[PDB]
Amino acid sequence: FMLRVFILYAENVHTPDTDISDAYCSAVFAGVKKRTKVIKNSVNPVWNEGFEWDLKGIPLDQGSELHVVVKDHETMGRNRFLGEAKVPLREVLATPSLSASFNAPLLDTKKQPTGASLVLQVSYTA
Repeated sequence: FMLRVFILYAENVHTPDTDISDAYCSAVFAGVKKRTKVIKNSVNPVWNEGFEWDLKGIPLDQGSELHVVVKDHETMGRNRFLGEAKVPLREVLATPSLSASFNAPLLDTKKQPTGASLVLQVSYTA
């Protein structure tokens, strides 16, 4: 019935041409974008935020993916894309616990690592 996601933190976050990182996380599922708050001045931002997607009747299948993007609010309306990951929700459907944790490297637009990583927890619950 719902996808529950806990965005805990990111590590080694570095914004190009800035001394300190001002990062927030953008998550999109079921056509719904949710955002964490911005953590000012941090290489290891701890958002510790819970998100709940009403799946509006759509169940997960094995192609389902949660898209997460970390961005700096050096820049606002424009992006300041720092890195992104696609987390495979098939792993959630893989054990009876209907939950999975991810420690996912963030990739650039060339889909190559940024050095930063994002830690999150995902749960499929009624």
